Amino acid sequence: AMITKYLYDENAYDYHDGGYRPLKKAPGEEHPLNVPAFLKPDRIEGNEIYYTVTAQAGETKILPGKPTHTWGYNGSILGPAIQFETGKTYHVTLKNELDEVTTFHWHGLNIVGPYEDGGPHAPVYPHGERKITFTVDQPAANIWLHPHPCPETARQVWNGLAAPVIITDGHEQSLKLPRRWGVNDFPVVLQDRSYHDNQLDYKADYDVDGTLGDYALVNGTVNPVVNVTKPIIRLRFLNGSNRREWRLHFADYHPFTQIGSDGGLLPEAVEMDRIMLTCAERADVLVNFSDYQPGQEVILQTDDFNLIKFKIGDIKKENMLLPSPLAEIPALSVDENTPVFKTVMSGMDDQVRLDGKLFDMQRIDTRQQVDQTQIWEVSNTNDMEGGMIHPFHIHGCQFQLIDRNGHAVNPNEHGWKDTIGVNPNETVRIRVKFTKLGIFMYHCHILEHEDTGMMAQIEIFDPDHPIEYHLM
Ligand SMILES: [Cu+2]
Ligand SMILES: [Cu+2]
Ligand SMILES: [Cu+2]
Ligand SMILES: [Cu+2]
Repeated sequence: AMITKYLYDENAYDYHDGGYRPLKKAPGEEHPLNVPAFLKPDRIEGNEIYYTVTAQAGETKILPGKPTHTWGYNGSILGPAIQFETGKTYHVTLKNELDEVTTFHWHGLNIVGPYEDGGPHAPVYPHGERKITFTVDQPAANIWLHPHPCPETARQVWNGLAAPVIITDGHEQSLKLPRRWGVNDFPVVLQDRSYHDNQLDYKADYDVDGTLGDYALVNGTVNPVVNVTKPIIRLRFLNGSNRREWRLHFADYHPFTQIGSDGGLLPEAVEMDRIMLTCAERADVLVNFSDYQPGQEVILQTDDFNLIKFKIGDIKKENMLLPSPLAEIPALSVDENTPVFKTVMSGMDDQVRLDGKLFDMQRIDTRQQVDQTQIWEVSNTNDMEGGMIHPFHIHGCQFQLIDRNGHAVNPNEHGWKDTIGVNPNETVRIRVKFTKLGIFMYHCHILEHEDTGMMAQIEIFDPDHPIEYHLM
């Protein structure tokens, strides 16, 4: 059965809000979609790989006329693609070339916190640096890098800091997926921005309930085009927006196949003709353009807005056959004695709260034991009328969903997730086993809600290896 509906509650979508800004056509001729080159290692020594990542200011040609003053990693905007391999050890030098404190958060990476995790306790000062070391121990996945300085996160992402990060492993490699980067394999970082004389002005456009931008910005480009040379194409979608939801479908509702979620390959491929992504959610999809003619143009839309133009070249038709099962996901074993943690998202605008509280850097809100599976019950108490879908995210883990309001979970939610849209009046039940010690954040990933303080801290502890944390 092909999925032919968006898998969140229509009553709560972003376009119902009184302050909603619809997308409008960005000026300029259409450009090829920007595909960032992979970051080259500084040094490769067996299982040890060395990287340098620098947050820096630059100028990006986005709109006709004056370039836009932007922030990027190793460049003017966004960042390079960063490859991690499961089992390998990474030595990363994190450099801040900006005039303000920043932070380097690997969203979706299983890593120790709060320092290596790169949350608000891991500042990198202007013209200073921080070194981290970590071994990757999680399956192949589409994750990302972005700043996490409390409470400047929304503005720093707005200014352009985000990088697509790809974990690869032997199993994913064995599938022989489309993997020519920028030919038949594309990162699709979806963002939205407003410009004033071609310049960013976050303060001018700021909205407490989540800042929307007038123009669709895909991988830091406006009016993007993909030239389809090979008919089977991989699109790694990331909702990199401050608040906006993306309701993705081709203008003719051409079907596509989701093969992956936040934390990796799904157990089974899922066919669909549309998909909705809340903030920080990823969807790895395959599209077969074989049934189009070598002159046609196929437009990917969000709602009724033209987002990416696919121009069909001299393609040779090809069958797309995936294995069943697609990947094995080890079930987290749960019983009646599994501890249950209840966390409640409430309010909107300036009145957002997590369990009735605003974030405090020195306050640990919950304590859970390492390597012991936990049930979380995640609630959104917003009214179904006037309410809001809050994308709930946990650091330092991937989790599995049990149920949505005691009913079956969405057909693309049977794998690893680190971010879930919680509908108004919904309780989502999830199970998670934290494998890394440290302090980790959990919060709404609407970045203005996060910055207001819709965020809390969890200590993952070992009762036979205790740690004293010194939080400022
Ligand atoms: Cu994030
Ligand atoms: Cu995160
Ligand atoms: Cu929120
Ligand atoms: Cu976070």
